[PDB]
Amino acid sequence: PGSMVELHTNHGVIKLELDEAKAPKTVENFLNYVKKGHYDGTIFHRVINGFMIQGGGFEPGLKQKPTDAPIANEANNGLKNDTYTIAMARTNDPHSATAQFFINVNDNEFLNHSSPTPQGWGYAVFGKVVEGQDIVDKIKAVKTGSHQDVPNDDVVIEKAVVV
Repeated sequence: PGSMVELHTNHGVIKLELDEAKAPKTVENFLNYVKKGHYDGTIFHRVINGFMIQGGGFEPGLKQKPTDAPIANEANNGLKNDTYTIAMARTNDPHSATAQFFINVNDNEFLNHSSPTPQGWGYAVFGKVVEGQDIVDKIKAVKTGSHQDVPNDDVVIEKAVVV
């Protein structure tokens, strides 16, 4: 019964179920970007098979879309970075997440919160893919640069919508 978002990519729809009970600020922030139209015309700019696919920040040509103020890290919510979960990207600053997200395509234990420290904070999970797992599986396997991890052919989020 979480909020639902569809990412309409150029490879098909990825449908997300979000967990606002466990990640309230993170889900609010994500839905704000969806409703603002932020993700529309962004790409998955970092694709690493066996690891994760990251997007929602850059337009084709790697032009970064402006974002709003960063949010606090909710990675202490107990949700793990397991296959098909969605989490927030960030810099080494734990409280730096804005728009960019990633979908885990493995059980990425090393991304999980252990403590509220610079090394331990981890990456905040706020939902999971409930339909279009096959689309995620296709995206993770595209050819990428060695340019490093950037898909040779753009993987575009054409529209993100709340459903």
